[PDB]
Amino acid sequence: STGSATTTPIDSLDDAYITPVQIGTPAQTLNLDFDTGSSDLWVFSSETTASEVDGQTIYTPSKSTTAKLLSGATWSISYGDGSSSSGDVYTDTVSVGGLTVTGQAVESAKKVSSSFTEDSTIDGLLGLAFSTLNTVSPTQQKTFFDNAKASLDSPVFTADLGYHAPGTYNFGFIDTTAYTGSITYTAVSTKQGFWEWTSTGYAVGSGTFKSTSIDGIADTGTTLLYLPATVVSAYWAQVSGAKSSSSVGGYVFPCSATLPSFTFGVGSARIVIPGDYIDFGPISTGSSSCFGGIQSSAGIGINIFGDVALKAAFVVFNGATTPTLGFASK
Repeated sequence: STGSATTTPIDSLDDAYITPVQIGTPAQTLNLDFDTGSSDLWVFSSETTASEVDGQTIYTPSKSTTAKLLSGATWSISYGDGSSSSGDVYTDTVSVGGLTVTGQAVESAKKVSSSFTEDSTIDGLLGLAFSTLNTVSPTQQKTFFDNAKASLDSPVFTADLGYHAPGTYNFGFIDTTAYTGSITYTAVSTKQGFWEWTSTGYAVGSGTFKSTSIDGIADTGTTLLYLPATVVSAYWAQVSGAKSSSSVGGYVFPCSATLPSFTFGVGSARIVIPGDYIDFGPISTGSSSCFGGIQSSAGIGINIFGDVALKAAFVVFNGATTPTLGFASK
């Protein structure tokens, strides 16, 4: 089997991407944030504290003839941005782009933190990291991809995120029309539960490539590109007036600037992020200070190849017995 679904930016900055997902019988369609950096499929629901719902579409398990309470199971998750959610668990039928999994754990939120409530466009998350990170207790649950894998024509999914435009998540096949050149595959460590890999270096603008190993994670659920402070300083030094602002929380730059590109290495291959992809707009409405799309990971503990990086590539998440990642230009 295969599946193919369009993913759409939630706003004009590409802060996140939403993909329609059918849950239950009859189908209830929710727009979920596909997140290769976590492993829980959770949704706003009829169980979510009412004051914490503000415009999201909810899953109502009592209206699904295939929903079953997973007795005794609870979940609770905290994300790197400080947001969180928790609740109980149902199993139900879940379909993405024509690919159907029966018995998928659908984690129903009883509580969500303020950032989730405040974002009316995201009805929940669909985790695509390794199932070892799934938070369901006392019986850990499998991701949608893990449950689908055996049925897929090939045990892969691909992320093709757009810049200020829709893109595609495919399951079970590699669309050879969706990228240019060849796909370069690189090794993955699953030891932390992430799609963790090692970039071979970087360049800023038309500058020379610096060969250096950068371990990080391919994370569709993180907006920006978080890299070591040395790399980030070298990038922003090429932008007149750019500075790191403790009060804003990262590098800012004059909105009048034209940003240089940023290149990252995948083996001997190179992925070029155009400068425009690194502009996240005014820090507050009407400001002439703009927020940068490349930020230091120094306070995180891990480097994160988020959407800024991934949207410059066609990315293969290869879930073969030994997982690997593939990157192609597009």
